[PDB]
Amino acid sequence: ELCIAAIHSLCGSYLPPVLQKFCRDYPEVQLRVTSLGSDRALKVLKDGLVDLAIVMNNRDMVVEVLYDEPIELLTAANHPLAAYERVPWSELVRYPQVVFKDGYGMQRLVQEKFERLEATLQAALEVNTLDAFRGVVRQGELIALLPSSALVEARLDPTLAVRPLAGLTRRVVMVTTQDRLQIPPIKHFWQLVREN
Amino acid sequence: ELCIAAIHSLCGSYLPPVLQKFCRDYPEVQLRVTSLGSDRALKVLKDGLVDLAIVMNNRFLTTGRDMVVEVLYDEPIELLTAANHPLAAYERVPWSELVRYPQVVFKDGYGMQRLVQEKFERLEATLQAALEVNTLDAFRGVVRQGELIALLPSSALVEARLDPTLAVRPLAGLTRRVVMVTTQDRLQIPPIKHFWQLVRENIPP
Repeated sequence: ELCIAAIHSLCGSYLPPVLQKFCRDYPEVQLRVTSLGSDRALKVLKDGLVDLAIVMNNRDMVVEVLYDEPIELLTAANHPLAAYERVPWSELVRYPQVVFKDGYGMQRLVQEKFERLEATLQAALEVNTLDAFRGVVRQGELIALLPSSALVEARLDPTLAVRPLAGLTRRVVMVTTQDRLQIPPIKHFWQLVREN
Repeated sequence: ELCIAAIHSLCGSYLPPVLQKFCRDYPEVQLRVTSLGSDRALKVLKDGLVDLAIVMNNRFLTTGRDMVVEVLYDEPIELLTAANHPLAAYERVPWSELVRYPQVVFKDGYGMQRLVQEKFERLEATLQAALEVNTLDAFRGVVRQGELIALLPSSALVEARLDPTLAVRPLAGLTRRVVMVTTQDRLQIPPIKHFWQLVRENIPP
């Protein structure tokens, strides 16, 4: 049993290649990949429930930075804001959003941005999965701010539109303990992740 | 003010239209919808953290004192594979072949996990559970890699059917019953009653 906590974006963006390479190299180790908010991801690591966590930065501990990536806008196709090539902040600020629930970094990222802007954040509706995000935004009322790697399926959905912003960025990091890296399959997954 | 728990299939199937009618009818109400495995969805209902839950039937829902229970739909279990998976060749996949391939599965606390483990026990075939996962996005992401196949409820395959990199097939059945559950005290509260009403009159279709 190799147990992993990971940001929702990773199992439909870059992780599956790593999962496959690992299983090839350790055939008898069952993988467990639990998609979680960063904050919960660190709890369950501390509790010994996972061996490794891939989380954001709003939140003997070995950390490695993996990448940065912009935040973009998700929209119903033919939402007014889909008219822009790049969506200006003054327009975006006007429209109600779907948001992540508490314990997700992106949530604390979107709050922080709107605090600095001094524009009121209109949080119609809270969700906890990327599917829910797409399902809601499809319905045409609400828009969502989401990291680029979360929007892979979104870009190919003709019901939806994805747009860069006129920047707002997040960093994704990998996190474990030192004693854990003395375990070769864990170490191997750690190096696999960065290897590719 | 209104907190919903729901199995993953709902927010990519029948629930987003209900959310939309609900926010327009009660605009000052903050809606939270948390996608969860059935066990946790019920824990959080019992504990007052959500106001109602849509869950996979566990066969005991009416044993609770204050319970009201609405059956929404029954549905088949179907197979998910990569487009170019050998099993994609069939129109209706037979169990005798399907049993021979390593699977992605749900982890602990999902009704779908037991449904699948028990079936395999009952078939005297051994489940090869190479990977556990907890969302439909992960199921799709992993299955596009062409090693693993997945047993999923029909309504959990909406986006998979529109993805040319994936194949969805019926089996040659396994079914599940999705139900909505709350306590009778909560249905005295107007927005919970309204949400209850919207679901019963729209989630089935």
